[PDB]
Amino acid sequence: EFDCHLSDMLQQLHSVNASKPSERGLVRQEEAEDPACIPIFWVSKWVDYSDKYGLGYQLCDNSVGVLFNDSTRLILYNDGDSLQYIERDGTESYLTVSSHPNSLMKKITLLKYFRNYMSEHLLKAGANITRLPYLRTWFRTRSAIILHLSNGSVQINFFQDHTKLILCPLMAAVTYIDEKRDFRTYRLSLLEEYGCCKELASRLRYARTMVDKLLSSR
Ligand SMILES: O=C(O)[C@@H]1C[C@@H](O)N(c2ccc(F)cc2F)C1
Repeated sequence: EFDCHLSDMLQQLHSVNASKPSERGLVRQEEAEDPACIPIFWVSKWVDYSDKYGLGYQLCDNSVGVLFNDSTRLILYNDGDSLQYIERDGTESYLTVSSHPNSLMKKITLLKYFRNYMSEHLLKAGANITRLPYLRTWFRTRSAIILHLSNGSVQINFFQDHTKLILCPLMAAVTYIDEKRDFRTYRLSLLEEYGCCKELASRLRYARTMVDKLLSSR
């Protein structure tokens, strides 16, 4: 089953949640940190225009992408000129804006509209910290937006309090961005051992459920 690491992520989340890390008593959350699992990629900005066009987003490396409603993806690298186009069937090709390709004129123009909106009206998430993936799929609930990247990472942005989770199954790690914009990366195995606060635990339970929904909609 090639489900872009979701089954692994779900396994990792079941085990930690099953351990009931908020009940430990003697809780030592700091001992579960591991800055060697700090993620390289996450979504720093997003704009949902899914009624008409698609979902536009910026990655922390300043590349921008769009997942169109026709289920193709266009990625503009941070050089502002190199494009990666992912067709319906997963087939990838590379081009440049400057070659002014008839084929992708409309989709490039849209990506540029998204790009400019984000630069003028949105703030960069994770800004206070230092292969290029595309957005595989996303959905939103009343409480959050869930973004699944092609590298297996799942990001969950909670609207309410602006907290964010970035789950990386390759490292069996989770990064938590709290309301104060503080940024902490944990090994899930070590959260099972040392435990955590009710807040992070609750969001990890929520994450399991969101990963289930992603797996249920392939
Ligand atoms: O006709 C136009 O110029 C397009 C249509 C509008 O939805 N566009 C748009 C789409 C997404 C944005 F973030 C900003 C925009 F201006 C521009």
